[PDB]
Amino acid sequence: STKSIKYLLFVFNFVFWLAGGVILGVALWLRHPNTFYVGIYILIAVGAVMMFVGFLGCYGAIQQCLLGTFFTCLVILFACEVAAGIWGFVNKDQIAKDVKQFYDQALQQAVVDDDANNAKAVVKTFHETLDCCGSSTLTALTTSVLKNNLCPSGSNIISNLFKEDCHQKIDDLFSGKLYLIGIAAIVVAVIMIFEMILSMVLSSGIRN
Ligand SMILES: CC(C)CCC[C@@H](C)[C@H]1CC[C@H]2[C@@H]3CC=C4C[C@@H](O)CC[C@]4(C)[C@H]3CC[C@]12C
Repeated sequence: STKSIKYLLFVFNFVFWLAGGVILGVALWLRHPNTFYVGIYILIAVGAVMMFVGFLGCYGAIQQCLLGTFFTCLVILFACEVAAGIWGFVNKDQIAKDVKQFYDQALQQAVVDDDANNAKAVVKTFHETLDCCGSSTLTALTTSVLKNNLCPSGSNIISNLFKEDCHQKIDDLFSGKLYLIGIAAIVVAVIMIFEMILSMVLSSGIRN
């Protein structure tokens, strides 16, 4: 094949193959009162989908069924994104309250149970991503005074009583910051159609 743009897809999907394997491997590490595990299995499914889809896309450099299956994977994923996009939009508070309950159970097990490497890693990343600590402003104090290894960066104890907690940012992420999720969703939508067109171009180009 003459076109090197077909050769680009191998590197692009191989990134998501390793990312799929890492996300799958990290999700299994977090697996190591079920709502916290309910959110963990979503990461297991996401990590497994990105692995086998990233497998077909990456291994598409070998050049077929393999490539044709990869194109069908992008079509079904695009239709499920539309379904998850419209439904997730109309139920924006349903998943928001579920992210709350996920964060609440993760924070409880991280503070009370000191041997919970999974609960700490989840809440710590939630803290570094949202600049929060504790569920309520009272939980911000209990976490900062006791389990300060969870609060993000060098945030002191006094700085958490005035800052907004995660139960404020989780809602603000879904309410005011829904434009951010819309961007990320469309970004996934435009890279799917871009890989879809480039997949049938590769199939029409590999014919020699
Ligand atoms: C389970 C729901 C509610 C959470 C959202 C899951 C999303 C973020 C996950 C699940 C499946 C994932 C996709 C799986 C396959 C591909 C094709 C690949 O070439 C680019 C990455 C891409 C497009 C992944 C993007 C992220 C993805 C869409």
